Amino acid sequence: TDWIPISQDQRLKKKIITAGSSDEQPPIGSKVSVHYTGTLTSGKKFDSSLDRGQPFVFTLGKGEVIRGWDLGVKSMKKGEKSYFEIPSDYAYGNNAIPGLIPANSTLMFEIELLSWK
Repeated sequence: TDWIPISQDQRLKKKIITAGSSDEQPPIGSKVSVHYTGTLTSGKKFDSSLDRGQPFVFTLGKGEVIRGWDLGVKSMKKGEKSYFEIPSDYAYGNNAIPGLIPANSTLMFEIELLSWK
């Protein structure tokens, strides 16, 4: 698709790669399971759960992941695979994550919402 804005300022946005298996979206408090691939805006991959083969699990809306993931995954339907542009103020801000993410990074993510409970 073309870019779909998620945040009010439209700077957090996604393109749907694969439409979901249903129209269901996860409520806050859901323990969601996702597969993801993270890249810098150069296209350089820094992390992927597919390399490990284990989905990543977090509780939606708790603020225990970056804001762009809480907002972005809330926008997803069950089974959806989408591509997100996540500005630094929706990610790690001015922080570096040593060995992973340079300071002040826009992050790109492919995220597949596998399931939740």
